[PDB]
Amino acid sequence: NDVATAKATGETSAKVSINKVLNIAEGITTPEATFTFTFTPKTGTSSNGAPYETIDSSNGQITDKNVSYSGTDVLATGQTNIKKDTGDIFREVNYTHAGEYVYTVAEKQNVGWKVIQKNGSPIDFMTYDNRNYEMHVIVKNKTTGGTYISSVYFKQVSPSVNGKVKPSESGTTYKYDLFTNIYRKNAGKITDPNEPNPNKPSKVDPNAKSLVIKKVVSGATADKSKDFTFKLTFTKASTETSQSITGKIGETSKTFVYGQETTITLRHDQSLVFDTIPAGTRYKLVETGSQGYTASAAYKENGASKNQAGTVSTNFTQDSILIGEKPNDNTITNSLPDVTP
Repeated sequence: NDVATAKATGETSAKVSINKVLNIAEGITTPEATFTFTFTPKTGTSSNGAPYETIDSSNGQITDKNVSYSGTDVLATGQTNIKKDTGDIFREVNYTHAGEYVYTVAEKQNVGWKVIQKNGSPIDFMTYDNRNYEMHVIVKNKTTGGTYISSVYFKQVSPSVNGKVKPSESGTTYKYDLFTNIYRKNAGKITDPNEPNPNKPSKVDPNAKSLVIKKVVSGATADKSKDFTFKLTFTKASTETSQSITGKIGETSKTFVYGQETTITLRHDQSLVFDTIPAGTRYKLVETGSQGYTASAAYKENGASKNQAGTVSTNFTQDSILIGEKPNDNTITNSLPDVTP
């Protein structure tokens, strides 16, 4: 009932569900896409010498099964894995003669919504799983009656794994986390702050900057030409292969390629923009607090504009704010009190 994983049942049909794992970053709202799984029969020989008795002639035809995702789904402070399973794939299917029935389970590509685009220029990037699997169904006869699904196990044929595929949840419905997909979205301000998530509109600009950081100086008796020092530590995301956000760009005059640890300098009305950068990227801002200057900030973690302030002549640490799928900005204002008359 757990011999090298596999499925289990007593004189009853086994129930099996394919689980689709979808990888996603923090800021991003779940897209509206569907994934499709093909059950194509395969021939060969079994343990007994049965010719993989396979019929698709009305009998033993496993039709394709679907898992859909919508905006209504949420990785509620979970993993980078919003998982959704099929039903029993063996509902509505009937067997006729018994023996070993073998199928080649795969997933089609281009079946979903990487089509969150403007003028053909995309914002996102749906990455599919084009693995090939092999599913063995072992149908035996009931002592009085007809057929019952005794056992089912899987194997991978693409990456040559000489091992049974392990389950997710053993029990009533055996669940199997077969296909794992990744939804990358270079967001930032690319999505506008008008909740146009389910409804694509077109409130989107593909060439909008991701993050914009201004240094503002406040006060009459304040230096507009002082170069204030910022220590920025931008983190990567789940669905980001860019090595420590290799291409963190962020150009004032030079590239300033970032990645996990950096330091920059700004004057009044001077800004450093990162164009078209992935979502789910968190960042730590630390300004070296100058003598007599009080530092404050008015940012946009997702499309929600927030503010934080510090103290006079004190280093200003922001504890991991997030660049997400809706607008992302920050205006760091440095104020100095004007000398009393």
